[PDB]
Parts: sequence; structure tokens; C-alpha cells
Amino acid sequence: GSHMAGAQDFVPHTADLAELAAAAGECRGCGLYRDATQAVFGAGGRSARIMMIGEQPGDKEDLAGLPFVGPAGRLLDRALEAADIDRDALYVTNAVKHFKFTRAAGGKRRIHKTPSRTEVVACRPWLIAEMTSVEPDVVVLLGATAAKALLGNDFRVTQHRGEVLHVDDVPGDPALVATVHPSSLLRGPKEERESAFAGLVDDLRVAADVRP
DNA sequence: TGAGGCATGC
Ligand code: SF4
Repeated sequence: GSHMAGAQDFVPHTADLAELAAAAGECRGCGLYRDATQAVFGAGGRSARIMMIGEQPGDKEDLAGLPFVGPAGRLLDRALEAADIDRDALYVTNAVKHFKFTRAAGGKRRIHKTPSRTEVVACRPWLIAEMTSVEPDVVVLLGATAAKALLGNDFRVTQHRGEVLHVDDVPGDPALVATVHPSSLLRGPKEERESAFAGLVDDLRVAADVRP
């Protein structure tokens, strides 16, 4: 890449998810490996028919080494239940595999920082390897960073959420459904939260109803 | 504390 080397040559030629996950722990495709605790690879099995892709680890994901374990993951768990999506059908990952954060000079708390488009493009080869291994029927794009990673920078989740989409550039031609990131339900006003949760559930139901 | 899609800064 122009700013970052990219992950492409760190990605081993394999569909084994465990081998991919170990190799991501050695990735230096961008700068984010340096300050992060560990790579946070996807969770689930190749038999999954629904792949869900978030933005990046948060604080709790970085410490645990698993995706969607913090507050946003708790919300996602409730939305999955409300749509009767069995977790055995899921492979869950993020567009970026190492936690990007900063700290105030006189503070200790790690402050989440949105990955740059540069870092998203650098990390995308891992996502392509995951999609090739899992071959999902449908991909849920949880938020703008993930949706733009596969649908292009001009894509707007608030414009096209809940629509079943297909693009050429994507291995295996799965259906794609974009929605808002579960953390946005928390970031927004408490009085919009109920309607926003119902909207996430409705978008998940669209994805769950995709028939290959 | 935990987005999104516009903007401005260097
Ligand atoms: S964020 Fe992705 S590309 Fe960057 S170092 Fe980590 S695994 Fe590699």
C-alpha cells in the first residue's frame, strides 16, 4: 500500500481457521500490532452459514482475544436472540484485527480509536481469507467500517441498511446485508435506543431469511 | 463508557 505494507503477504495459503488465526498473531501489515495486546481473529466454524463482520476489537476484545465480548457484544447477543439466530450458525469477526486506541497523557484508560481506511485496506486480506474458508450464504456488515470494507468507501449504511446486496468483487458471491454497529445503539440517545435495537433486529432477520 | 457521516487541520 501507499502508507501501510498490508497484510497480504502475511496470510498463509490455507482455509484452516486455526492456522489463519495463528498467522494473524504474527502480522505486521500495519502499525496496529505494536500497541495491541494480541490479534483478535474471528470466532466460529467453517460450517457457519452467516458471517458477521464488525469494525475492530474494543478494550474487552483486546484483553480476551475474542470478538464481541464487551458492551456492544452483549447488545448483539440480545439481538441475535430476538431474531432466533443460533450462534452455531455464526462466524463472527472484525474488519481490523488489532485494537487501535490512544491514551490521554495524564490518563490510564485506553480510548477506542476508529481504524483508518488505510488500516482497513491493510487488514482486508484476512477478511478475504476468512470469507473464502467459511463460504457463508450471507454476510452481515455491522457498521460503516465493515460495510465500506466490502462495498466501497461511498457506501452508506444509513442509506442502504437492511437491503440484500451482491457485489462481484467478493469471493463466493454471498448475499450482503448492512446494518448499524451495535455500539451505535449505546453511543446514541437513550430514548432512541429501543427503536434502534428493533431496527438492528429487523436487519438481522433479513439476513437470516436469505435462501441460497 | 460503549457510532455515523459530514466537516476542518497540517
Ligand atoms: S490490524 Fe490487521 S493488518 Fe494491521 S497488523 Fe493487525 S492483523 Fe495485520
